[PDB]
Amino acid sequence: RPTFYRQELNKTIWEVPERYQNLSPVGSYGSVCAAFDTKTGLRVAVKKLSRPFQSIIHAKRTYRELRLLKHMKHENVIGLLDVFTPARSLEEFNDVYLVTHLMGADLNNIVQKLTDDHVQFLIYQILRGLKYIHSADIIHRDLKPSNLAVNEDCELKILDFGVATRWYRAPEIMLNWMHYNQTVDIWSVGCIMAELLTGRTLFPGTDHIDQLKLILRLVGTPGAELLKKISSESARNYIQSLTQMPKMNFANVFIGANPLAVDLLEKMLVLDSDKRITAAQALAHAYFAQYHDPDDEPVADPYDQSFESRDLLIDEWKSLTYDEVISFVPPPLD
Ligand SMILES: Nc1ccc2c(NC3CC3)nc(-c3ccccc3)nc2c1
Ligand SMILES: Nc1ccc2c(NC3CC3)nc(-c3ccccc3)nc2c1
Repeated sequence: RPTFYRQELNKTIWEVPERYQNLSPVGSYGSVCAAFDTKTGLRVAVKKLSRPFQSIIHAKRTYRELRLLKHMKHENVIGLLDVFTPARSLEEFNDVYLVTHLMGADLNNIVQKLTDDHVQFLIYQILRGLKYIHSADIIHRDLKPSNLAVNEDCELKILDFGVATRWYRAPEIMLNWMHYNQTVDIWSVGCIMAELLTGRTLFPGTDHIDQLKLILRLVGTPGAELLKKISSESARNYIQSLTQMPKMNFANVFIGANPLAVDLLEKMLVLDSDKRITAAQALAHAYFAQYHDPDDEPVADPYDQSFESRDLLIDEWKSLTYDEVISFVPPPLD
């Protein structure tokens, strides 16, 4: 066990290993401090979870967050440098702190007027991380510029938790489809890419009804092939009742963009999610010609999501979390 030290940071009592020095609050789910990690000489983010075990729901979320972070080992996905608690046993375990690399800024923070070459590289790395995430049978579901961290070097990582979420949300989620799949995240990337190319939010809906309206304006109203797959009578009838909007020609919307970027946008922003390009397929698209390497786009180890279907007591989730803190193995130095 390391020596721990205590301090007050903007209302909170932080108790951290001596390893982490010069804590400096950066934002407040829980709050975050920048720190110097004396073990590596790198700046790190230390996140103290707020009330991690205060309900069955908080408790399972805490476990979920730790399981996910522990799993991610990819250059374009946030990973866990450390997890620790000041507690010496399960019985006094009440606090969890998570340590990750400190990233420069978020993609929202860097959006003024982006060059096509920057767009290629940034979207490439998003798709590379998503390939990896999706290969674990995980759906991010909340991809938006504030959940993407970027270095000054333009290196990007997808974050679990860092502008309205809805603006980036696939139409099938707004419509409450229970069986939406991983291409919801490709929809989101499409929305992000469009925004990077034009400097404007592609769909700034004021709410979900407005959001779908703006969406169908561009992608047009569902064809016969999509309608016959919609299990909800009310939703199909609603969809079918709207004024028929033809799909816009994207060349006439993203005027002057690289035609390859326009073409990839066409394959991402397909209304029918069964026809949307996957992350793995997007990577091989011609737009990423100067970056794509089929031998350096790895997939993830399988991830056991079976706890998701379990209903456990608070102390059991809390105990499973403690087990995960105890079994944590630091990533290799350098
Ligand atoms: N195989 C599929 C493909 C796309 C689907 C989709 N897409 C949303 C219209 C854009 N929506 C729905 C659905 C089902 C119940 C209630 C509301 C929506 N199902 C879909 C099934
Ligand atoms: N007359 C109707 C009948 C059904 C509807 C429905 N059905 C989905 C199963 C919930 N969803 C929506 C809607 C519209 C915009 C954004 C999100 C959802 N509108 C409906 C309007």
